[PDB]
Amino acid sequence: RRKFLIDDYLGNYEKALEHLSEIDKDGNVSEEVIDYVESHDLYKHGLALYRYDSEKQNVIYNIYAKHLSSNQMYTDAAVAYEMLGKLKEAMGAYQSAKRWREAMSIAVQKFPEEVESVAEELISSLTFEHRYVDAADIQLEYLDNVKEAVALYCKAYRYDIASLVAIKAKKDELLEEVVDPGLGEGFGIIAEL
Amino acid sequence: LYKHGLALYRYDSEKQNVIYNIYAKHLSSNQMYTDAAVAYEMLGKLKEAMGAYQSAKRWREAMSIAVQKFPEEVESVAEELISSLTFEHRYVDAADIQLEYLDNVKEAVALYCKAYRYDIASLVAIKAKKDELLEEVVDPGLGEGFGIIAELLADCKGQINSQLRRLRELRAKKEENPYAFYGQETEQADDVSVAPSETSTQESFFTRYTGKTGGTAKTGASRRTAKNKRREERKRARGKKGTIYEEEYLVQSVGRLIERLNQTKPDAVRVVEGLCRRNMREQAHQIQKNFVEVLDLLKANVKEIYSISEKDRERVNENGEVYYIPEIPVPEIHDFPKSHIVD
Repeated sequence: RRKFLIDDYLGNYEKALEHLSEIDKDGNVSEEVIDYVESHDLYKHGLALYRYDSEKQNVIYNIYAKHLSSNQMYTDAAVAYEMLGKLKEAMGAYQSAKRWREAMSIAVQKFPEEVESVAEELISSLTFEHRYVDAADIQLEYLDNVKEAVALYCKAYRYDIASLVAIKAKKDELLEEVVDPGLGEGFGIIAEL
Repeated sequence: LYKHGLALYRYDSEKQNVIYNIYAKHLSSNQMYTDAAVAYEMLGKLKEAMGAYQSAKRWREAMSIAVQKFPEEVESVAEELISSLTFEHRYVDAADIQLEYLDNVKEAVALYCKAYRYDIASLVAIKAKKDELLEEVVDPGLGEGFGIIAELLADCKGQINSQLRRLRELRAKKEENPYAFYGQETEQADDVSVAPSETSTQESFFTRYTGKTGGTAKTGASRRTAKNKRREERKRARGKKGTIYEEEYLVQSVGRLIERLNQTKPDAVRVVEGLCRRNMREQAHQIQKNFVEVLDLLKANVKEIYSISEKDRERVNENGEVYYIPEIPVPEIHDFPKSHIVD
């Protein structure tokens, strides 16, 4: 305790934490340590110190994931929840990271009830992201709409795989429906630019 | 003749069909296959279109017209194209065909192992609706890809360690002799094995040699009896490094290094995240740590890694002038977007 206080007064936060952790030999982590690291944002030393205790290391994983999800960045939160599970939070981090495939795999392997709602959220993201390639992919494979998938194919300037998808639904009308109109629009926009 | 048939017969939609057919035949006879593939289809015959697509790398449209015309051999054509894709190193297309056209997805997972994309690998695995398929086909695949990338990064780590030395000797079989007035000595793809100047690279082929320097061996001052640039002072008491090495050899070695590092960086981070997701944080840490170590080793050395394009002619000086041509003709490294969880 004296060593922790000494390292606090000089501001030596890392020393304070690496000497406070050792006060208790129990497998149950303390709450002073988590309060300190939350107040000072030094979880890096938490995971640089507890490479031994898996359970307490996972506690630090949890708090770090919360911190990263809060402040800026998201795939960190998801890959950290990967150990803790944190199912809904993991899904949220993945879909806020625009990582459709991993989140939807977790959904179909865990939640057979919200499989398409997350697909709706991902298609909204990709339409806002203007990433019509994965938008078309999740539309055809998960939303199961060949017409909309080909529409996104034309949006992303893709026609060859659009022809693939039109063939896949045994629908050659799609060319006269979207593909030929899409190519006409492409000609228009290239002329405009 | 087609030149007399593309001027006066230029706008005869029916005659121009045969004109384009013969032009496509001639262009195929000109060892070209892409424009020939696009030119083989005004008439409306699509078997020739598939035949040209075989050599035109337009797989998808070939399989499409095949299944529209002869859907019985489509699996055979898919296998025939997977053969090339395995040869031509485009494993992702073969994996997509295997998982979509063909029945099995595990072989597509294996081809995913050849491209380092574990997100889609697990996606197409859980497409079979079983989480044990992870440990069945992608977790072993992830371990294998981990081993492959780890060994490749070990090779690159050895490369950066060796190039930091004057003799380039930090591996098992790399060594160069002092005062050898020629010899590029880059007989390996990644400079893993190099023989002395009197044995290595005496052939006329110098892979990844010219595309790293803005100069050549054409000495305008007639020095070295027009030998390869920067071979004058190959002593081991130089005291410093950079443009005093075999400058072309040094920059081509480091250009291969930076190319490997940059190309692996997306794959490297992909594998790092894949290993992190599989509760084996320790190897993700190890891979990222080795990656950051080699990056840090390269960070302080490009400041001296330098070669001069067309001003070196038996130069007595070690580094030549201070800095004449910029750091763009010589190789340069990029930053690394590390994760935050393996630390």
